Amino acid sequence: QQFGRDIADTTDAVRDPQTLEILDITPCSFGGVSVITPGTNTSNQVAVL
Amino acid sequence: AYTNSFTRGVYYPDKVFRSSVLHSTQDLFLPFFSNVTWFHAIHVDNPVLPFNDGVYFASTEKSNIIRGWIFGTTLDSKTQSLLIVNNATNVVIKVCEFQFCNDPFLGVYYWMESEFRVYSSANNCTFEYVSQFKNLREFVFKNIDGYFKIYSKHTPINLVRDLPQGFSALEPLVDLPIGINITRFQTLLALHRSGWTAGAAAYYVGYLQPRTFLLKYNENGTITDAVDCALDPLSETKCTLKSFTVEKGIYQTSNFRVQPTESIVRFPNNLCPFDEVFNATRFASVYAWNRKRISNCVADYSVLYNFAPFSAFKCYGVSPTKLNDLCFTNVYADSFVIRGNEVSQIAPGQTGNIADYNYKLPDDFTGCVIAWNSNKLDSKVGGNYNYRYRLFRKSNLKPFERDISTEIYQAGNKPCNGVAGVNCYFPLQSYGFRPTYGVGHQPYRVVVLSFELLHAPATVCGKSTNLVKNKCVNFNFNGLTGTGVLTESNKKFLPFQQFGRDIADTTDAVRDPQTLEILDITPCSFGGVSVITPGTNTSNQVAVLYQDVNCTEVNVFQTRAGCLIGAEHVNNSYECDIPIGAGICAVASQSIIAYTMSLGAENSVAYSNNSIAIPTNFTISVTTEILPVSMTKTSVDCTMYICGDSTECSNLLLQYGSFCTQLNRALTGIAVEQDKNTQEVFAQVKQIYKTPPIKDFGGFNFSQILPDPSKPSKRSPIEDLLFNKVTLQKFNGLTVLPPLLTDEMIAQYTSALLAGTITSGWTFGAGPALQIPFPMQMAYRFNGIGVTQNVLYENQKLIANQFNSAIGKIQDSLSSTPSALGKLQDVVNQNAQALNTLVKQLSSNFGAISSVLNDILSRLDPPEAEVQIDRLITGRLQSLQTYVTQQLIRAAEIRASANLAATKMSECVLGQSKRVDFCGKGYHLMSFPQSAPHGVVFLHVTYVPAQEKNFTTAPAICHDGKAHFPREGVFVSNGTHWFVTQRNFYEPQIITTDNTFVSGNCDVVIGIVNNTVYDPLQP
Amino acid sequence: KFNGLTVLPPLLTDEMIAQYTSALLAGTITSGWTFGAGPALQIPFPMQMAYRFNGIGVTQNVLYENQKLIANQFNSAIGKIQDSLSSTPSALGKLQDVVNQNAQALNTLVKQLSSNFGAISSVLNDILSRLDPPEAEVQIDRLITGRLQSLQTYVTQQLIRAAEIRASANLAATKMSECVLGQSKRVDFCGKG
Amino acid sequence: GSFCTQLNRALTGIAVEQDKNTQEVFAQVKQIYKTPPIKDFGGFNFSQ
Amino acid sequence: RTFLLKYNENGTITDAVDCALDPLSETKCTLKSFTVEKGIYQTSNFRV
Ligand SMILES: *[C@@H]1O[C@H](CO)[C@@H](O)[C@H](O)[C@H]1NC(C)=O
Ligand SMILES: *[C@@H]1O[C@H](CO)[C@@H](O)[C@H](O)[C@H]1NC(C)=O
Ligand SMILES: *[C@@H]1O[C@H](CO)[C@@H](O)[C@H](O)[C@H]1NC(C)=O
Ligand SMILES: *[C@@H]1O[C@H](CO)[C@@H](O)[C@H](O)[C@H]1NC(C)=O
Ligand SMILES: *[C@@H]1O[C@H](CO)[C@@H](O)[C@H](O)[C@H]1NC(C)=O
Ligand SMILES: *[C@@H]1O[C@H](CO)[C@@H](O)[C@H](O)[C@H]1NC(C)=O
Ligand SMILES: *[C@@H]1O[C@H](CO)[C@@H](O)[C@H](O)[C@H]1NC(C)=O
Ligand SMILES: *[C@@H]1O[C@H](CO)[C@@H](O)[C@H](O)[C@H]1NC(C)=O
Repeated sequence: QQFGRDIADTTDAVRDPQTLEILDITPCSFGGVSVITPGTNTSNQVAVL
Repeated sequence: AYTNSFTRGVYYPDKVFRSSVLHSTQDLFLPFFSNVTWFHAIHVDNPVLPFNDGVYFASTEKSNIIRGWIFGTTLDSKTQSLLIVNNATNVVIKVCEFQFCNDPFLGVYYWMESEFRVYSSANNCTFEYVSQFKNLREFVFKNIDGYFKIYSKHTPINLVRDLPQGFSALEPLVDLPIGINITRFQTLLALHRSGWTAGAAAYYVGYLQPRTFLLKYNENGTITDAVDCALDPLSETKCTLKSFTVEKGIYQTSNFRVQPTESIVRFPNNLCPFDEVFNATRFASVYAWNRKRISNCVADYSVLYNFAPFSAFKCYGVSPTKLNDLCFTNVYADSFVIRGNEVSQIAPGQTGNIADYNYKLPDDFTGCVIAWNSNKLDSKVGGNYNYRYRLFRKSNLKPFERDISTEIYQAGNKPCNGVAGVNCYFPLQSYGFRPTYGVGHQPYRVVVLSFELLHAPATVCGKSTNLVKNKCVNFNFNGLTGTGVLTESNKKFLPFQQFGRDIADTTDAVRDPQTLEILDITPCSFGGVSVITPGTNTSNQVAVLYQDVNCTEVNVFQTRAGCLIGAEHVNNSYECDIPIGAGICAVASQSIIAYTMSLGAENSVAYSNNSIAIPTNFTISVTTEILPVSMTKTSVDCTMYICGDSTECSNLLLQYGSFCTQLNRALTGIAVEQDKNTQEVFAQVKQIYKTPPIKDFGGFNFSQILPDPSKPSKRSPIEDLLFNKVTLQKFNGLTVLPPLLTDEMIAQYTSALLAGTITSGWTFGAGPALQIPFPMQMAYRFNGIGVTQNVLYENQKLIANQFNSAIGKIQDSLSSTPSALGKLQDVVNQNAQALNTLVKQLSSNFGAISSVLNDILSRLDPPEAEVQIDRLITGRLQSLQTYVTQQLIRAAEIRASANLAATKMSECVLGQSKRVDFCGKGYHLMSFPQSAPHGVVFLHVTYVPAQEKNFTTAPAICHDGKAHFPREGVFVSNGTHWFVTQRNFYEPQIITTDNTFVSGNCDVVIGIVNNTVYDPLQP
Repeated sequence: KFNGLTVLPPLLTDEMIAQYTSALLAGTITSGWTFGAGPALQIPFPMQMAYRFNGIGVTQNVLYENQKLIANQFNSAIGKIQDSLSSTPSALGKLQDVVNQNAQALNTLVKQLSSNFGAISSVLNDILSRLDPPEAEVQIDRLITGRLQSLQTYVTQQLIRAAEIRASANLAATKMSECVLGQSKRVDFCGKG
Repeated sequence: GSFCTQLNRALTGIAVEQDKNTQEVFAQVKQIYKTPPIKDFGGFNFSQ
Repeated sequence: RTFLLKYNENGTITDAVDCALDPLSETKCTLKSFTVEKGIYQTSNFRV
């Protein structure tokens, strides 16, 4: 085997050349950015989730 | 001979590693249980077999008689050949031109290898490679795109002969870029010296075929099992469901349609008058060449080669055959006589006496010229002076010009006054043909065909097949091309109508040429094929249903649903277990039986005008109602999902408008709606009610529904079992927002509702929770269902025992019956399947050169790559829009279910509902809510009559002339005395004035009996 | 059903649905609501109607004193039901409407095959025959995009109509359980009055 | 891809849903009840 | 002109509607029926 696939059609692991070892490939972190705000009247101070 | 392949010939399709997943791929595979040609090396044998797509080679031996294989096209020194050999040192793969012997082999001597008789010469040697019963060798040899692949497997097995019944996946062991075609295969054997006597071994050859295989990978990645989709309907069903084990049910796997057996072409049943032209008795002189216009006719230009005799013809446009396909508005036939040596002038681009002054073709002529010697007809002894040709003219003729003037040609400056004389010449000369002239000077008749194509219908053109009836055929009626069965028709077509059209533009009928009969075109029989199976776990027996197919196309049974085979039709009816359609359902007696469904057991009630049935006894039944409340709060990112980490696709996506904002907002709306649904169904209590530490509920036991402190999640055994029964990942652009309410918090809400209903009855729903003893609350509920509270108090122990027994049984039923939580599992499965399909659609090309965006961006320049990237962008946008629409509809269904669950919690748990069957079958007593993943389970406790007794009944009692009617309940007569009892329980009481009211007299009420109404005041 | 379409027969036939309806009618006229609750208890129909009168807050005696008048009114109303159904066009429109909508959806879907969607011709065979591979594939793709969009629109509209029919069927099942299998005290759920 | 497979799956789902709708609406009786042979219903007529 | 032709069982055109003759004919053409039921029907769009 040269590279591994998940249950879905995505690559989960690869056999790294130059060392013949197994490297797990994780989709690097991403996410939505939400803003906690009490309202412009209440405060301009906000938090970022 | 031929042996059974069993389940062998499966190899790893690629170097891709898969763990615990089923993968379906279409490659060259050896079909399961196929006939494999097996040969014995010993003769009391290595024939040359073809290679075709691939070869599966099996070897059962102990002395290694099979040492090698030979592949090639001619298997000789003439062409390059592939040779794999094992000379007891290493496996040698040589692509060279070898001259193999008629029986090439490796002669082993007394043991040591001594003779190598596989080849005599090596030529060109384009490729060379060296690699370093009780046993089984399995090999798969394939040649694709110039790469030759060898898959190998060693399996020690003890068997007398034939392949073992064991599944082994063949790991690829050699992959070589050979580059040459392989059409023939020959094995190499090790000849044992005694004169040769080969060892006793079996070598098996199985040809690979294009097959679709579903392979089951394990956690290690080994292929532990496989399914051949084309082997049988059950395996095709396993392939369709993408699962090795299928549950009982109907499954549509593929479609059966009958292909047309043969093609019929129908064309109308007058010939162009070419006989009148070529075989005319007289021909014109060339100076007065004749022109015949041909039109409105069909001509056979194939036989131009024989339109006349001893002809000589040449076409300057396309071949005479192609003239037969072609059509033209007009054809012109020019004809005349000239000398043989002048025929060469009747060609484009020629000059000469004839071309210049008699008959002139254009430089761009595309027609045909035909000429034949006419000496016998046009020459005469003494001279034929009829034929003339112009010798003088002041200018050349323009193409197709004709000049028949006979003015005296004035060659000098003196006038000719209309008479021939010196330098004044008559312009025509006769050929004076005589039979004794040389062939160059003999007469030739000439026909020139020119083909005009102007702006008008082509009325001059250049097959008819026998009609077949009631057979699926591809028909061509005067250019109408279609497929279907042609049958007799009763439609009276008007004479001008050629084909009949049914509503919505369908070709229903056509009138045939040469017969004028109207034939109805019924579309060829097509229908899905459904598979009746009791489930692979129960049995591998399978029935097949062809939908909407008559039983005339390949036990059988014809139903309105179609033709069903493999199940026996049985007259007697049973309850349906598998649906087929048309009122027919189908496993019994170790076979599949098809029967008409029985709607119910017949039960006629013994109605009588004076008879009643009163329940002398009752039972408490607990039923689960499982309702989904929410779906996984999935969220997609349109920009990332459609255009992956590339600016180029992002710029183009921005040209499509606010589609990605609309889709994202729609998914956000469904996620917020899911949170609102869960909050609405569970958070119906202003306060969190806590059950008392002492479970003194008058004998009622709630241990199965009250939360268990020992468990590390405050969940009751029933909801813990529900969580354990239902069983459920990071993608690109796809995330799952967690629910606003945690499972622990939802369970706490359910526990609070359960404590509130247990302690305060329905009062906590109305307002402040007012404590009331559970037996007294049960008495109020019994009064609510029309049963006097004394009935519960007299039977409190019996009711508590029944309630505990039912509560135990319901947890047993939930733990023992699968698909009880199937409604909750279905929504989770549907969400997961939609997500899986959406991720799978990323690998769809949608007409692009490649599915992956990086490849199409890297290999193509942006001016051309933009259209391919646009095809992918539009395809992914359409796919995401479809997924969002499916999710929106599914969320609407989930919201309706959640609204129903909220209403049921408000009316069945927070209160006692008099709505029939709204909170479970029977008179509703109460309901207990239980949390479940994305759902709520309602345990409806209901009162059901158990023992029924007949009683003679009177609407009223006649006492002293007055009619008495029961204030509550009905009058009953056990046969000696009359009594008054509640309708839902048999508790007879003496007729008194306090339980009966007097109305009117006895001469108005119909069907009343006389009795004594005991007045309590009288004694 | 001539253009790749199919109409699967209903699992319950006309006669079997009629048999279910007949069983429900017999249960109501012989046991009142007791058959819906559980075992069918034989009940005199005048007495069952008397208790149904008691259920709406009218004493049982009023029915017995007026049994003949109630029976005459009930028979007259039942007779008027046939006249109302047979003499009012569009009375069955609520069912004919869905039947027509499904028929119209199928008719438009098969009429969309006659559409070109910008291709040189609607017919696939002639354009495949008269066009070379690298432009015929573009025309075929354009037709496939148009036909798939038509099929998806039809499928989505059918799904929405199926959701509407699912809601109507849920209401019908609830009405069968509350009005037919029992007596409903929620006003206007089972008719005015 | 499986666009038409999704469409066919959805249509199969709606067909099964129609079957379920009819079964839920009409099959609300465990056993088929038969009307008594004599119509002695106290003057009420159910022949229609 | 656009004409709605009524072909009988014989295929003979027994009646026709001129879709532009009058608003009633426009309604008949829009409904694709020779008889229109009582009600309001949208036939075309008026633009200046
Ligand atoms: C903000 O809060 C104040 C007081 O709580 C209220 O009057 C006002 O309507 C709110 N909204 C805005 C936009 O000021
Ligand atoms: C067609 O020609 C055949 C003989 O060639 C004749 O039998 C048949 O009647 C003709 N059909 C017509 C003229 O419709
Ligand atoms: C097969 O069904 C039987 C009962 O019919 C059950 O006991 C068994 O666990 C089932 N096995 C599987 C693998 O589903
Ligand atoms: C189906 O086939 C049977 C047997 O050949 C025949 O009797 C029957 O009429 C056929 N039905 C149709 C609709 O063709
Ligand atoms: C009523 O039925 C229950 C359960 O079948 C039984 O235990 C009880 O003894 C019965 N009571 C009478 C009075 O028949
Ligand atoms: C309720 O039933 C459970 C069954 O395990 C038992 O352990 C428990 O003691 C019972 N509770 C009462 C109050 O009897
Ligand atoms: C009927 O009831 C009376 C009074 O309770 C009783 O004496 C008699 O034995 C009962 N008869 C039968 C047949 O049950
Ligand atoms: C019931 O019908 C019978 C005839 O079968 C009659 O004799 C009796 O008086 C009737 N009783 C009532 C209560 O209507």
